[PDB]
Amino acid sequence: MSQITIQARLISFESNRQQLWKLMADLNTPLINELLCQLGQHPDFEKWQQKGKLPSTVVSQLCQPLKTDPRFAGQPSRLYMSAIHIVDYIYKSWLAIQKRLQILLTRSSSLPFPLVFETNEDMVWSKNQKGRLCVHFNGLSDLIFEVYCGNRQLHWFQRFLEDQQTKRKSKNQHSSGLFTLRNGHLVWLEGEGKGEPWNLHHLTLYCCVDNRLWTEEGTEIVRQEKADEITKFITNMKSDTQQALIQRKQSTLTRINNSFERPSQPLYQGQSHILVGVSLGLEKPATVAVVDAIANKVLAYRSIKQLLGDNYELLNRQRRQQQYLSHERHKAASELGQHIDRLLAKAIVALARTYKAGSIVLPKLGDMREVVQSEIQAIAEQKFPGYIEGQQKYAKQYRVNVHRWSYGRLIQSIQSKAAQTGIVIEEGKQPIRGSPHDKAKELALSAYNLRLTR
RNA sequence: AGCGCCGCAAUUCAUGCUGCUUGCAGCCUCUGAAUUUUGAAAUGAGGGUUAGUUUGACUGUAUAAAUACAGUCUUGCUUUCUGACCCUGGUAGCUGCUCCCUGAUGCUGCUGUCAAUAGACAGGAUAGGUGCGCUCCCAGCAAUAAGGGGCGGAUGUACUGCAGUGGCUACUGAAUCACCCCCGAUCAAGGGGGAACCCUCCAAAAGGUGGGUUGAAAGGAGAAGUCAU
DNA sequence: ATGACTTCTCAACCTCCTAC
DNA sequence: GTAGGAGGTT
Repeated sequence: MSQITIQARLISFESNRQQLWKLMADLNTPLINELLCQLGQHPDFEKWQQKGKLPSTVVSQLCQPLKTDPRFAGQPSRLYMSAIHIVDYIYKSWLAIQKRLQILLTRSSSLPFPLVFETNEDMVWSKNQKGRLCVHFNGLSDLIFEVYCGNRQLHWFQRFLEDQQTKRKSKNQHSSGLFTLRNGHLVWLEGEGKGEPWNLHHLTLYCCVDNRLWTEEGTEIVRQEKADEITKFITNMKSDTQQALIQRKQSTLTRINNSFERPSQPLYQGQSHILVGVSLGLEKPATVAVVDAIANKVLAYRSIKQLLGDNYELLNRQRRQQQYLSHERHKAASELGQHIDRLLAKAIVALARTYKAGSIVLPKLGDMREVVQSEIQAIAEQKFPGYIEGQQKYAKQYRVNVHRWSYGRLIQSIQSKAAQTGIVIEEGKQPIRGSPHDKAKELALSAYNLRLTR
């Protein structure tokens, strides 16, 4: 639900970058391409066309002969792990797309393929003599890498180092299931210029981080969920490898109860009856209402001009840019609408926290096309009362001047920002032919009625 | 003139205002919602220029909670706007076509000085518009196997025109800056000096010691297909 | 060939081989 | 002999 990627840049002298480029681009990327092709020619793919699922063992079984091949001989085992993880994720995504929508598919790109680290223990964080946080992976451990990141992400790497030190200083009595780092990706940003490829492309890292583990009080929720899941797994499981796995899990239960020296923050105890609802239209991208769901009195309405206070110019800039790109496309992305959606999501979450709202509701994407069409028809009727030609011309001009808002990105941003504090995301039926504040209030009451029925 | 945007005034009000009657009454000082009008405040600028400031993390005190204060550490990632800065270009190579009239469509439009003019030299984004941009109009322009008229070269129904049009690449020039300069580093590291303002001490004053200011925001990433034209 | 949608994913303990 | 690095394995 809540998993935040953390950016960093790995910096070292020339020999390290040269070794990484000569070991990944020359070996690892062709290795991944070979796995892709060889599973493409696998006879079971047609069988995998019948049902959209993949065994977790066949990929490793196919990759095992290539490990001993002289072409792909020199590489750490964790990098083979990375290659098979990448091919498994890619083919699982392909199978999921094929199943939902119900053949060579090699990626065409100049940059080398990412290195994925599913095991968080692979990277070893160590403070440098100067004060930086050198990091090295499982394998190629003597090629260190200083991390560069902003002050807004330095605490994540500091807690990576702190968690590793607490694990090492406790004689491995702590568990890695509570580590705030889960997954890692090593790529290049394709720095523009001229020179050697290893000395030209900036090497960067993405660290998948679970925010629910940030606070000591929040770690308890993750601990309880993991304990319940693994207890269900072990009670369903009840064979040498199976016995080894069950003993590992039963040791993980004992290991997960150890205390971590983490900051403690009060959990967001939002009132279950104070709903906050978001309504999306075309004349105004979003309006917010706060209701009590017990006494039908609205605590606060909020227009988009208040959520974007001191930033409302950016909405007009986004609309102008969208019109310009539409005109250019008709004649033959600035990544600003995403920023606007994130601003709106943060403003709505801050509003809900300030008014002590325990649940945020926002409409589904399925009804959005009908909502846009109804809004266009309603505004055309409001402008031109009765004659069809006037409403049609006004609707055409209005749609040409201003386009839709790409609401799904806003939905994702709201969900991601609400998962940070712990506000329940809910859906509701968008009402038709009403004021945006009236629409938001009716959506909130409909959501409360649906929750009452459930 | 149609449409879209800012806020100027007015009206109805609250998501606002005080006392509570804590749910009803009045009001528009502030913050905002809906409608009409409107060209004195705002939106609005052609191409780029940063290891760019802040929006950070932790520990305590107060608000029972938003939040503020005090202390410690600090880092440079993907962005987003404002402000400031240089130019509206110079070289070489490769490469599509071809005319008189009539188009759809599309491009250009700043200021000053010589030349009627093409074309040169300066300034310089306040770049043709109602306050502001646009698939909208205001002018000029424009190429082609879009239509028509063909002419010469030319034996032929055969081919060319009747010096201009677009695209690509390498070397490349100015900013390589968030008060402004100097030096230095550009997979690494900053150092030095100076102007204005504010606070405190010394201090008759002038001045000197110590500190700060000289913009503000947001963050989930990887790979893939799908759809619409 | 170009902007949104979406479904996948976001491991964890254990064992063997060095070092002074 | 404990601490750290490389590899397994579902």
